[PDB]
Amino acid sequence: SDLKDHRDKWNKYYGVSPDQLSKDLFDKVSPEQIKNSPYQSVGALFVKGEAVATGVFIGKNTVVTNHHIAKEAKNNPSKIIFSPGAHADESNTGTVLPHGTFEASEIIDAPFGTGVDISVIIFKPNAEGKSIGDVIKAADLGNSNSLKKGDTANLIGYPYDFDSKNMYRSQVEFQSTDFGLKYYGYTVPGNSGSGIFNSEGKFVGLHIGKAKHINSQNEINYAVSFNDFLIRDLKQLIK
Repeated sequence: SDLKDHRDKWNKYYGVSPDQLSKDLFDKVSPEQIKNSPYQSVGALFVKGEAVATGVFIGKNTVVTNHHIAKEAKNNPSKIIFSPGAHADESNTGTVLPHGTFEASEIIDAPFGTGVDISVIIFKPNAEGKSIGDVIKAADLGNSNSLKKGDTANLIGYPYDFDSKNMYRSQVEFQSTDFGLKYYGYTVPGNSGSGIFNSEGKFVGLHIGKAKHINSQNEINYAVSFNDFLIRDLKQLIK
């Protein structure tokens, strides 16, 4: 059955302890790798007192994350802090913030309406007058429609529940790509807002969380899928 198939695919990511997953399925991003694309567009988001998540920098002071995260700031931008390329020091004692932190200027909660789980956050330049785009490169946006069932891609973000400091790459395999993206892969709640990057390094969707799949007792990952309308809006925003 479809259930047996689903359980076998899900068991590949959830049937062993996560510290036992092979590096091909789930791997810590090293400080060397974090300096390159596509890793370098990704950062940790902290909503003071409310939530942890991942954000992806798209240009021109602008970061995307999920609406389910950003709304918890209640339109109070000073509560949202982003640190691009945050990682643990060699001892796991502290988080190294290679580019420091940025504090939000403006939150736009539901720019694509309430049915699309993405928010746009505009950040203040830091104390040096430096924008995010002055220290890292923007993600390279692309459409979701080149993805299909059975394709693999890379989910990149901060799986806080597993490791509170480091960025990780989770391999994902698509189950379907019409009802947004649905896929198998190892994720935890912190991964809210993780980028989905295709084999060419394009940013082609935004991880949300887990949705019911097949019936009420089973689930799968799902993401915001980037269509032509959404892509065009974000390109005009960063012009």
